[PDB]
Amino acid sequence: SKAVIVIPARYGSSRLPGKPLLDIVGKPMIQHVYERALQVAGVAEVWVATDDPRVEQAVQAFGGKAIMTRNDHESGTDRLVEVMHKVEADIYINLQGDEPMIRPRDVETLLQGMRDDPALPVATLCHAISAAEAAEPSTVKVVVNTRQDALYFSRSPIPYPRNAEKARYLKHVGIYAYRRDVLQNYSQLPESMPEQAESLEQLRLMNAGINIRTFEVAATGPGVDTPACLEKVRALMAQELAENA
Amino acid sequence: SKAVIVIPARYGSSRLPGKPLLDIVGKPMIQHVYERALQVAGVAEVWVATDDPRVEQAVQAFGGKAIMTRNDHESGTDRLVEVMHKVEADIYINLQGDEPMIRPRDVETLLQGMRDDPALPVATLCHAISAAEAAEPSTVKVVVNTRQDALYFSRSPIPYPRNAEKARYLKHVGIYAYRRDVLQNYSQLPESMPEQAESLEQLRLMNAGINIRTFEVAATGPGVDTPACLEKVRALMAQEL
Ligand SMILES: Nc1ccn([C@@H]2O[C@H](COP(=O)(O)OP(=O)(O)OP(=O)(O)O)[C@@H](O)[C@H]2O)c(=O)n1
Ligand SMILES: [Mg+2]
Repeated sequence: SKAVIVIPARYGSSRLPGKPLLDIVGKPMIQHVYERALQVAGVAEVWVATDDPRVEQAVQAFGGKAIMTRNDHESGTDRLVEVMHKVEADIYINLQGDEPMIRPRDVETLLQGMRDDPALPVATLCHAISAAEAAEPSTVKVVVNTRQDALYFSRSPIPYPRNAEKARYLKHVGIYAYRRDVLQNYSQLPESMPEQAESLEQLRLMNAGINIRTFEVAATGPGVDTPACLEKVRALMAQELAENA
Repeated sequence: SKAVIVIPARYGSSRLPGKPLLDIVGKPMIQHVYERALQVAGVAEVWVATDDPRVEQAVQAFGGKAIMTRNDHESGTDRLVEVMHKVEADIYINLQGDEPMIRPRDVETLLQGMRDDPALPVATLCHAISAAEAAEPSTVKVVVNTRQDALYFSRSPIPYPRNAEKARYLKHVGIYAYRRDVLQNYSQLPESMPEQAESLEQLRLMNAGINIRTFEVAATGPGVDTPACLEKVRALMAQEL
């Protein structure tokens, strides 16, 4: 059971042009993610999937493996599918190039879940959040059943707070583990109405009846999207370097 | 493949005490529902499950079959579980006693669905509604997949309208078709967090991993909960004559 980690990293960004190359305690953001992916036990290879040569070069500079992909990919899953045809593996894990504070143990939880159930097509992560945070459409909520299988993903607060005291919210952490066969049949999947309405690609899978199991982890670190969150990550990343005893 | 229709009809109601016995164009509400259930092809028996002697007598007065059930049930589903032990069938259909405008063809669509797929445990109905009607917490929304299997039921507008013109909404019509084995294992199912927060009993089923297929029909008539709805249904059923 070979597993590889693919880190999609595209340069072009509106509010942060060249986001993966941003400096954080003296290292390009893309390098922090790569260094952490390497600490995940059970993974044979780690690749960075990009559509820009400036990113491919920055990756080669620190000795990381980069593979150029097409710029016409409408999603990070389409990019993983292209990488899949060239890089062989039974399990592909998709890590976000913009989340430098990822915990290697969290990825291992995901990988172990995939290995403990050969029939599981896709696996993802989630963590508890308060009702106030669930109110934000920018946050993706997930409701699961007893087997921790996702029932639905939405920007609307689910479950609805009819009896508010009983409601417990889960935030979806955008890291996925895909079985090789799911990626082979992916491009043949049609876009669903819920996917297009919510603008959540993972719903394309649910539309086709593909099961997505969601594992719960602790509150993850803040992702880099806005400069206000960047300073916190730089200070949080810095506070982390001088922390041991 | 034997199928029976059970109509849970308790006497009590917070706004309309004695609801099933309320007169509508000359007949108690329960009679309208019973008469329509009899028009559904492929059904072997129609039963009215009640907790009150007054309702039982009224049913027998018009030629209907009635069964006395316990008064300690909090749901019309638990009332159906009690009936399942007394009335043997492969498929049980649960019709609401307060929806006299039910179309017999809509129940046939549901029954046909159960018969076309022996593996299907539960089936229910739905119809399209506007984005406006969907914003209401009192209306239950459902989102389905390609096989029309329900992904989730919520009072929240789902799918969330990020791209408004792409969003299409479905209202859940509260009629169910249950396979016998589902009802036999019902009392063993634990209440779920989503069920308790949303106050939607069908979520107890989804939490257990039981598939619920949703069939789409045309917009349905209103039920009778409040005295305002009762006058509207009376007006409607009158002009339908
Ligand atoms: N404990 C209960 C609750 C409801 N029902 C039945 O379920 C059907 C409609 O559902 P419901 O909306 O729950 O009826 P209500 O009594 O109005 O309950 P609620 O106020 O929660 O809506 C009716 O035929 C009613 O008799 C029942 O048999 N036993
Ligand atoms: Mg009531």
